Formats: sequence, structure tokens, C-alpha cells
Amino acid sequence: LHYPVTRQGEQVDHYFGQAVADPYRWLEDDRSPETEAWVKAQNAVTQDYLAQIPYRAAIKEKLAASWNYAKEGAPFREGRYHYFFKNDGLQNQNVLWRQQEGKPAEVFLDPNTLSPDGTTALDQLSFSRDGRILAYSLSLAGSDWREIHLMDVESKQPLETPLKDVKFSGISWLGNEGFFYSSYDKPTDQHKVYFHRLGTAQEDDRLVFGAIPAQHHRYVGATVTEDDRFLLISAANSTSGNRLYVKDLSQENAPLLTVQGDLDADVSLVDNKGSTLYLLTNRDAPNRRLVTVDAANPGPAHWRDLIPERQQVLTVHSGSGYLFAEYMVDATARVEQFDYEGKRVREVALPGLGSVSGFNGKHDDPALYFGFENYAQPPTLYRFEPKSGAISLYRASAAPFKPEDYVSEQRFYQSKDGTRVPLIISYRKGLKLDGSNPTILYGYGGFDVSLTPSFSVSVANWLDLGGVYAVANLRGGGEYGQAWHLAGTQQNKQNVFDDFIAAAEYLKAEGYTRTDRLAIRGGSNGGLLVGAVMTQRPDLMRVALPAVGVLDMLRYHTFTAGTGWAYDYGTSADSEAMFDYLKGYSPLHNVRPGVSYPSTMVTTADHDDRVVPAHSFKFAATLQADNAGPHPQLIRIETPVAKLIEQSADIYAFTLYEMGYRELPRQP
Repeated sequence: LHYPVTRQGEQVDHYFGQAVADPYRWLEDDRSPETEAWVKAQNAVTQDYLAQIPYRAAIKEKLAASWNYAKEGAPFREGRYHYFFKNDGLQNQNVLWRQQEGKPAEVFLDPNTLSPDGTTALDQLSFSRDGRILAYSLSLAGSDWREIHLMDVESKQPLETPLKDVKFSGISWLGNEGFFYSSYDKPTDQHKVYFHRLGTAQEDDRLVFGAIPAQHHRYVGATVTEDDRFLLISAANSTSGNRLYVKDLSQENAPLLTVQGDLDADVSLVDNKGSTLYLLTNRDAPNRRLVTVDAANPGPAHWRDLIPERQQVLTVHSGSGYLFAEYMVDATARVEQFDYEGKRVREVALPGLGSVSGFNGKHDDPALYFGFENYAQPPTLYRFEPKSGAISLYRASAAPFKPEDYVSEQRFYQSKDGTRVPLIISYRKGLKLDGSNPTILYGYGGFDVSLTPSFSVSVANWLDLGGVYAVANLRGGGEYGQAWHLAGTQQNKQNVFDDFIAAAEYLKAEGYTRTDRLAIRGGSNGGLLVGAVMTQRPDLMRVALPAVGVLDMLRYHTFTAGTGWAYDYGTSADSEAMFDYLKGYSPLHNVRPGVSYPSTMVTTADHDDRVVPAHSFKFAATLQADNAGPHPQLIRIETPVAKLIEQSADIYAFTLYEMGYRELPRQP
């Protein structure tokens, strides 16, 4: 094959007296007719190359037929009915269903119909204590503004005219009298808490907080505890920290007491028991902790740990009279159950290694529900018995994939400097460690972003083709604490790549795959990961799949959106030492002729603001104008799920084809 007309400019740039040429500068713009014409030319070559693959269509068909499936949420009692969300798979918004014990279920609220075009979406949902009245917020178009509608649950008709000009608001009831919500005006950027009493006009809502100078804040929220005894008000000016106040509603005109009076830390209410407040906070605990303090004197100096901080970030849930501490260990879920007195009842016996959701309920819920999934198990709902700790299946996934046919196993491998690193490997059950399995190695590594297991239809399809999917939890991510993040940043970015390299090596040595049966993939920070790893070890793998990646390090910051990845990448505009470090790995700057690179397909949109196409365009030109091997270097430029399906189909087809497959490793 022959690549398009990629002429070489001369735009040389100097950094610390050092001279580095940039033959492909023009491409840095995605409007210039010489560039936009380039795209058209490049896509013609890619599509032309892909039209060559025999089984691409078959792959697309399977992806398309399994891409969408029905879903159901956990049931929850409100008044005399059990409510639950469902989605037939093609509905844009989830539909809320209802069922009275002894009768068939019925649609209760379908948000899709509110808008003849579906632009009116359901936001917050909140029932009165007796479950007879429903308050819910709707967002129109795509506005931050909201309206709170009130509905009589039985008649399913408007109870009062909707509350207007509501924003960044929760909806919290005080018994069956009314509820607290937040707004910016008179139901300035001074957010205020109001109380709307049922049977009254919005204009008469009582201003609860935010009016006097001392209470001015950009964001305020209000929550009434489940027993209706305490009102908690949070106030903040940014995503960093918040003030918190409490008011004992069991007393007449009780004043507000300060739980936390500064913005030096996040603190939020979990629940109360009697006069004891249970709070989650990161004050003096980066990984957070759950503390208690009496409402009558709630200041920080009086908080006492109930669940002390740990090495893993804490998240707390409450239901059925218990507290559930959820953590991420080696990127997978762990849940421990505690009573309200601090006693550790047990560790919840989760279905396996993966991701969970749930464990949220009322004080008197007889049982709790939680969700579980991983690379080999689609989202499943389970019933958890608080006392016995017994778990039972509530609703299996409707996804067209039999869980029993797939396996996911965790492995740990040592990198260059000896650092231990997690790695989850998934494949159809029955695989042989003969080193012949076609494999895709995925990684990210960076921005404290950790890769937790999640079910992907695309991935499941890959497994059905007989492929192996491997995800590595590289440094730079947030799987092992703050230290794990920096261990792969600045002039330590190379550590991330070494972790990736050892991952590949490990997969072979263990008999999973082998060099010719291995491909690596990643997007953005991940797109860089594949870019580098491929330039430093273009022998380690057979196929490279860099998507929406940042490939020009020596000057990425010179791009609008690219001016937010400072803390991690650093720039060639800090020191010649940093500059040197960047050049040393910068994918774009590490591609040289005479070198045989693995088959490569770079993917990007025609125009994108988050990660500019230049990184992919220029990088493409380079590889084409450098590779001295028989493997093609291509670029696919995007111009709905249909597009995601087509994209996944092109990637799997290209991969298998480049591994020398005439037919699919396994007929799905």
C-alpha cells in the first residue's frame, strides 16, 4: 500500500539551545484546506485497507445485535407500592415503574414522554415521608435550571404548580409538610436554601440560609435526616471543602450550630442516631474517615473516629440499621458492615472481584440491594440480608452473554524496579495457556484515575472471538493512593511505561499469548501510553491501537484544553532537564527509520477540543515517514452507538487481520 501526500515542512523549534525539527506543523490546524483534504485522503486509505478484511462485517453484526439490552434497578418501597427503574434498552431515559403487592407492575413515570423530542429529563426524585407525594426536578434542553414538580402519587396528577428557577439543588423532605431545596434568587451568585411548605405559593417559601453577608456562598445544600430530627446545611464556594451546619428540628426555633466553620475540608452527613451525628470527612484524613459527634456540640475538635482512616479511600453507605464501608483494593471492591456503635459485624461476601454499587436503604428496610459487575460478568442485582449476611440473586443481566462462559482472574507482576502491579485478565472459559491466544493489553496510568472492572459489551465480543482482554493498573493512577499517582508523573512518567512493558512480558511468560498474538491499546493519557511503549519496544507487541492520544509532549501545553494536564506531564517550558525528560519518551519524538513498527491504527475525531487531532495527525505522518517494516501505520478520523459499533468493529477486525487470521479465531 501507499500512504497519501504528507509533505514535510521545516518549522524547527528551539528549546534550551537544543534544535528539534517539526516537519509536520501545518497539520496542527484542522480547518486549513490542505489539512482537511489530508483527512479525507487518509480516511480513504484506511477504509480501503479495512474493506480488505473478510470478517469485519461479521464482527460488526455481532456487536450491533448485542450492544443494547434491557435493564432494571433495585426495588424500593414508598407508601403502599414498590418502585423500580427499568429501561428496555432503546429508551433514552429510564422509566420509573411501580407495583403494589398482589397486583401487576405498571409504568408510574415515563420521562421520555414529557418531551415530544425527549429534551426534558428527570433529575432529582424525592417522596414525602408517607410516600403519598412525589417531588421531582426536571431539566429542560440541557440547562442547569430546574423546576420542581409535585405529584399526588395515587392520582398521578399535579398537586401544585411547579417550583421554578431552581438550580444545583437537592430535594429533602421534612415529614409530609414540605421540603428544602436550593436556589439563586427569590423563590447574585449567592446560593440560598428555601423551605417550600405544601399548600403554599413558592413566593412565600421561607429563606433558611444564604441571605446575610456571613452566609453568602456559591453553593448550599440541605438535608433532613431520615428520622426528621436534624436539618444539615452545607455551604461551599468550590469543589474544595465545605462548611456544615446543623439544626435540631426536635426543638423550637433552635439556632444553627457549626459542625465545620471553614472550607479546609469536605465533611458530609451520613445519618444520625439519637443526637449523635455520623459524618464522612477528609479533615486530617486524605483517604477519608467516618466520625461521630453530638449535635449539641458538633465542632471538629469533638469529632471521634467510628471508622478510622485507612490506606484505601473510604465511602460509606447506610441501610437497615447498618453502616457499610466500601473500599477499592487492588482496584476491586471490598465492603465491610458495621453497626451504629462501631462494631465490625463482618466483611460482605461479594460475588467475586469487581465493582459494586448499592447498600443504600432506609432504617427499616428488611433487606438491602447491591449491584456487581466486572469484565466477565454483566451488571447483576443481589439481595443482601443485613443480619445473616446472606446474599441471593435478585435479577440476572439481560445482556446476551452467559456469565458461566467467561472468566476473569487477577494476577500481580513485578515491573522494572521491582514494584508490584495488579493485572486483571479475562477470557472465555476453557482457554489454554499455550501462548497462542490473541490478546489485547489495555492501560491508562495517570491523573489518579484508577481502572476498576466494568462490564463492556465490546470487550465481551472480543472474548467471544476467542480473544483475551488484559487490563493493567499502572502507576500514575489512583489504585494505591496519592503516592501511586506521583510515582508515574513528572520525570517519573517512564515508570508508567515500564509497568506496561512488564505487563506484556508477563502475559507471554505465563502462556496467555505471545508476541505475534499481542496488541496494546489506550486512549488519551492511554493514547500516550501506547505511543511511547510502542516507540521504545516496537518488538514487544504485534499491534498498536492509540486513540485520542497526546503524542506531542514537547509542546502539547500550547493547546487550550491541553493546559490542564500540568501536574502530571510537566512541560518542556520548565527546565532543560524537564525538556530532556520529555523528548526522551515523547512518542512523536522517538520514531526513527530503519525500525520495523507493529501494525498501527491511530484513531481520532476530525475536530476535538479536549485532545486536539494534531497529536494523531502529526504522529501518523511520522510513522508513515519512518517505518521500515511491512506493517501498516494507519489513522481513522471520525466525522451515536452506530459510530461506536463501527469503531469497535474496525479495531477488532484490523487487529485479527494483522495477526494473520483468515477466519475468526472462534466463530461467535
